[PDB]
Amino acid sequence: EKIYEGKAKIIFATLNPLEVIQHFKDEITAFNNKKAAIIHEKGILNNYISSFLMKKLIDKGIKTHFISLLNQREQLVKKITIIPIEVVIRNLAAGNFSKRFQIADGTPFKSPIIEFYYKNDELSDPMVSEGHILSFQWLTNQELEKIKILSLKINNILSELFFNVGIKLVDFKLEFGKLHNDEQSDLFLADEISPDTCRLWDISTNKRLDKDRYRLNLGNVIEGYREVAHKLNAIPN
Ligand SMILES: [Cl-]
Ligand SMILES: [Cl-]
Repeated sequence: EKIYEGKAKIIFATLNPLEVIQHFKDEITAFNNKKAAIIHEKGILNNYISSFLMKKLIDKGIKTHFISLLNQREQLVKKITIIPIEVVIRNLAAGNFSKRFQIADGTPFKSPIIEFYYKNDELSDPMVSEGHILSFQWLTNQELEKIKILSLKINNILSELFFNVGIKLVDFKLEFGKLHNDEQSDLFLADEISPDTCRLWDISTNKRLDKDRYRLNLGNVIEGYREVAHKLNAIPN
Protein backbone atom coordinates (compact mmCIF):
# COMPACT_ATOMS: atom_id res chain seq x y z
CA GLU A 1 0.00 0.00 0.00
CA LYS A 2 1.55 3.25 -1.28
CA ILE A 3 1.12 6.43 0.79
CA TYR A 4 3.38 8.70 -1.28
CA GLU A 5 5.58 8.48 -4.32
CA GLY A 6 8.10 11.18 -5.11
CA LYS A 7 10.68 11.35 -7.84
CA ALA A 8 13.06 8.69 -6.39
CA LYS A 9 11.31 6.99 -3.45
CA ILE A 10 7.97 5.37 -2.51
CA ILE A 11 6.60 5.46 1.02
CA PHE A 12 4.62 2.28 1.86
CA ALA A 13 2.26 1.72 4.75
CA THR A 14 2.84 -1.02 7.31
CA LEU A 15 0.41 -2.66 9.78
CA ASN A 16 1.76 -0.17 12.34
CA PRO A 17 0.08 3.23 11.58
CA LEU A 18 3.08 5.12 12.98
CA GLU A 19 5.78 3.34 10.96
CA VAL A 20 6.26 3.44 7.19
CA ILE A 21 8.68 1.89 4.70
CA GLN A 22 10.91 4.18 2.69
CA HIS A 23 11.58 2.34 -0.57
CA PHE A 24 14.36 3.59 -2.88
CA LYS A 25 13.67 3.41 -6.61
CA ASP A 26 16.26 3.43 -9.41
CA GLU A 27 14.61 6.42 -11.06
CA ILE A 28 16.65 9.63 -11.36
CA THR A 29 15.31 12.95 -12.65
CA ALA A 30 16.82 16.39 -13.28
CA PHE A 31 15.92 19.94 -14.38
CA ASN A 32 12.36 19.92 -13.10
CA ASN A 33 11.78 16.52 -14.75
CA LYS A 34 13.00 17.58 -18.21
CA LYS A 35 15.41 14.60 -17.92
CA ALA A 36 14.61 11.16 -16.41
CA ALA A 37 16.37 7.77 -16.48
CA ILE A 38 16.61 4.42 -14.76
CA ILE A 39 20.02 3.89 -13.11
CA HIS A 40 20.05 0.26 -12.05
CA GLU A 41 21.07 -0.16 -8.38
CA LYS A 42 21.04 3.59 -7.56
CA GLY A 43 18.25 3.06 -5.03
CA ILE A 44 20.02 0.24 -3.31
CA LEU A 45 23.13 2.33 -2.87
CA ASN A 46 21.11 5.37 -1.73
CA ASN A 47 19.26 3.19 0.80
CA TYR A 48 22.55 1.89 2.24
CA ILE A 49 24.26 5.30 2.21
CA SER A 50 21.28 7.10 3.78
CA SER A 51 20.68 4.51 6.51
CA PHE A 52 24.44 4.64 7.24
CA LEU A 53 24.57 8.44 7.45
CA MET A 54 21.31 8.67 9.43
CA LYS A 55 22.86 6.36 12.03
CA LYS A 56 26.07 8.44 12.11
CA LEU A 57 23.92 11.49 12.78
CA ILE A 58 21.86 9.66 15.43
CA ASP A 59 25.15 8.71 17.15
CA LYS A 60 25.85 12.45 17.57
CA GLY A 61 22.38 13.18 18.94
CA ILE A 62 20.55 14.27 15.81
CA LYS A 63 16.85 13.25 15.88
CA THR A 64 15.86 11.42 12.68
CA HIS A 65 13.03 9.39 11.19
CA PHE A 66 15.27 6.33 10.86
CA ILE A 67 14.21 3.13 12.66
CA SER A 68 15.86 0.18 10.93
CA LEU A 69 17.39 -1.03 7.65
CA LEU A 70 15.02 -3.71 6.25
CA ASN A 71 16.52 -4.86 2.96
CA GLN A 72 18.45 -3.72 -0.16
CA ARG A 73 15.90 -1.03 -1.09
CA GLU A 74 14.00 -0.33 2.10
CA GLN A 75 14.26 1.11 5.54
CA LEU A 76 11.68 1.40 8.29
CA VAL A 77 11.07 4.98 9.35
CA LYS A 78 8.80 7.00 11.63
CA LYS A 79 5.61 8.28 10.06
CA ILE A 80 5.93 12.07 10.41
CA THR A 81 4.50 15.21 8.80
CA ILE A 82 7.13 16.74 6.57
CA ILE A 83 7.61 20.50 6.83
CA PRO A 84 7.42 21.78 3.26
CA ILE A 85 10.89 23.42 3.28
CA GLU A 86 14.14 22.17 1.71
CA VAL A 87 17.17 23.40 3.64
CA VAL A 88 20.21 23.72 1.40
CA ILE A 89 23.60 24.01 3.08
CA ARG A 90 26.53 25.13 0.88
CA ASN A 91 30.25 24.83 1.61
CA LEU A 92 31.44 25.60 -1.91
CA ALA A 93 29.61 27.25 -4.79
CA ALA A 94 27.90 24.82 -7.14
CA GLY A 95 24.77 24.27 -9.20
CA ASN A 96 22.29 27.12 -9.53
CA PHE A 97 24.12 29.14 -6.85
CA SER A 98 27.19 29.35 -9.11
CA LYS A 99 25.03 30.20 -12.08
CA ARG A 100 22.93 32.97 -10.50
CA PHE A 101 25.84 34.76 -8.76
CA GLN A 102 28.29 33.99 -11.61
CA ILE A 103 30.76 32.51 -9.11
CA ALA A 104 32.90 29.58 -10.32
CA ASP A 105 31.91 26.03 -9.23
CA GLY A 106 34.12 25.07 -6.26
CA THR A 107 34.63 28.56 -4.88
CA PRO A 108 34.88 28.05 -1.10
CA PHE A 109 32.87 30.14 1.30
CA LYS A 110 34.26 31.61 4.48
CA SER A 111 31.32 30.12 6.34
CA PRO A 112 28.54 27.76 5.18
CA ILE A 113 25.54 29.27 3.44
CA ILE A 114 22.05 28.08 4.26
CA GLU A 115 19.25 28.73 1.81
CA PHE A 116 15.58 27.78 2.22
CA TYR A 117 13.18 26.62 -0.50
CA TYR A 118 9.48 25.95 -0.49
CA LYS A 119 9.01 22.33 -1.68
CA ASN A 120 6.53 22.59 -4.58
CA ASP A 121 6.82 21.02 -8.03
CA GLU A 122 4.23 23.36 -9.61
CA LEU A 123 6.29 26.42 -8.54
CA SER A 124 9.68 24.74 -9.13
CA ASP A 125 10.70 24.94 -5.45
CA PRO A 126 10.94 28.73 -5.06
CA MET A 127 13.41 30.21 -2.61
CA VAL A 128 11.86 31.65 0.54
CA SER A 129 13.14 34.00 3.22
CA GLU A 130 12.93 33.38 6.93
CA GLY A 131 10.16 35.95 7.24
CA HIS A 132 8.18 34.04 4.63
CA ILE A 133 8.59 30.79 6.58
CA LEU A 134 7.47 32.56 9.75
CA SER A 135 4.57 34.48 8.16
CA PHE A 136 3.18 31.33 6.60
CA GLN A 137 3.70 29.57 9.96
CA TRP A 138 5.66 26.67 8.48
CA LEU A 139 7.96 27.04 11.50
CA THR A 140 7.95 29.13 14.66
CA ASN A 141 10.78 31.52 15.49
CA GLN A 142 12.30 28.95 17.88
CA GLU A 143 12.06 26.14 15.26
CA LEU A 144 13.69 28.27 12.59
CA GLU A 145 16.66 29.07 14.82
CA LYS A 146 16.81 25.34 15.73
CA ILE A 147 16.68 24.17 12.11
CA LYS A 148 19.67 26.36 11.29
CA ILE A 149 21.66 25.12 14.33
CA LEU A 150 20.84 21.49 13.43
CA SER A 151 21.69 22.06 9.75
CA LEU A 152 25.10 23.48 10.62
CA LYS A 153 25.78 20.68 13.16
CA ILE A 154 24.80 18.11 10.50
CA ASN A 155 27.10 19.90 8.05
CA ASN A 156 30.00 19.63 10.52
CA ILE A 157 29.39 15.93 11.23
CA LEU A 158 28.92 14.93 7.58
CA SER A 159 31.79 17.15 6.37
CA GLU A 160 34.16 15.48 8.80
CA LEU A 161 33.11 11.94 8.08
CA PHE A 162 33.37 12.49 4.31
CA PHE A 163 36.72 14.27 4.65
CA ASN A 164 38.09 11.28 6.56
CA VAL A 165 37.34 9.03 3.57
CA GLY A 166 38.67 11.56 1.06
CA ILE A 167 35.45 13.25 -0.06
CA LYS A 168 34.49 16.93 0.08
CA LEU A 169 30.91 17.69 1.04
CA VAL A 170 30.23 20.52 -1.37
CA ASP A 171 26.60 21.14 -0.48
CA PHE A 172 23.51 19.18 0.52
CA LYS A 173 19.74 19.37 1.03
CA LEU A 174 17.83 18.40 4.17
CA GLU A 175 14.14 18.00 4.96
CA PHE A 176 12.63 17.79 8.39
CA GLY A 177 9.31 16.68 9.81
CA LYS A 178 7.47 16.56 13.08
CA LEU A 179 5.77 13.81 15.02
CA HIS A 180 2.17 13.07 14.59
CA ASN A 181 -0.17 14.58 16.97
CA ASP A 182 2.53 16.26 19.01
CA GLU A 183 2.37 20.06 18.81
CA GLN A 184 5.65 20.21 20.79
CA SER A 185 7.46 17.75 18.52
CA ASP A 186 11.13 18.53 17.90
CA LEU A 187 12.41 18.59 14.31
CA PHE A 188 13.23 15.14 12.93
CA LEU A 189 15.53 14.72 10.00
CA ALA A 190 13.65 12.95 7.18
CA ASP A 191 13.94 12.17 3.42
CA GLU A 192 17.44 10.85 2.59
CA ILE A 193 21.09 11.69 2.84
CA SER A 194 22.70 10.31 -0.26
CA PRO A 195 24.44 11.20 -3.53
CA ASP A 196 20.95 12.27 -4.76
CA THR A 197 20.89 15.01 -2.07
CA CYS A 198 24.62 15.85 -1.44
CA ARG A 199 27.23 17.15 -3.86
CA LEU A 200 30.30 15.01 -3.14
CA TRP A 201 33.68 15.53 -4.78
CA ASP A 202 36.76 13.38 -4.51
CA ILE A 203 39.31 15.61 -2.74
CA SER A 204 42.39 14.71 -4.77
CA THR A 205 40.83 14.97 -8.31
CA ASN A 206 37.68 17.02 -7.84
CA LYS A 207 35.77 14.18 -9.52
CA ARG A 208 32.03 14.51 -8.84
CA LEU A 209 30.57 11.39 -7.24
CA ASP A 210 26.94 12.44 -6.92
CA LYS A 211 23.77 13.08 -9.00
CA ASP A 212 25.70 15.80 -10.94
CA ARG A 213 27.17 12.88 -12.91
CA TYR A 214 23.67 12.39 -14.28
CA ARG A 215 22.79 16.11 -14.53
CA LEU A 216 25.97 16.93 -16.48
CA ASN A 217 25.93 13.65 -18.47
CA LEU A 218 29.38 12.65 -17.21
CA GLY A 219 28.69 8.91 -17.36
CA ASN A 220 29.74 6.43 -14.66
CA VAL A 221 26.79 7.50 -12.50
CA ILE A 222 26.46 4.24 -10.62
CA GLU A 223 30.25 4.03 -10.21
CA GLY A 224 30.24 7.39 -8.40
CA TYR A 225 27.47 6.31 -6.03
CA ARG A 226 29.27 2.99 -5.48
CA GLU A 227 32.52 4.80 -4.71
CA VAL A 228 30.72 6.80 -2.01
CA ALA A 229 29.25 3.56 -0.61
CA HIS A 230 32.58 1.79 -0.65
CA LYS A 231 34.51 4.62 0.99
CA LEU A 232 31.84 4.90 3.68
CA ASN A 233 31.73 1.09 4.20
CA ALA A 234 27.95 1.50 3.96
CA ILE A 235 27.05 -1.81 2.31
CA PRO A 236 26.26 -4.58 4.82
CA ASN A 237 27.61 -8.16 4.55
CL1 LIG B 1 21.51 24.06 -6.50
CL1 LIG C 1 32.35 22.43 7.61
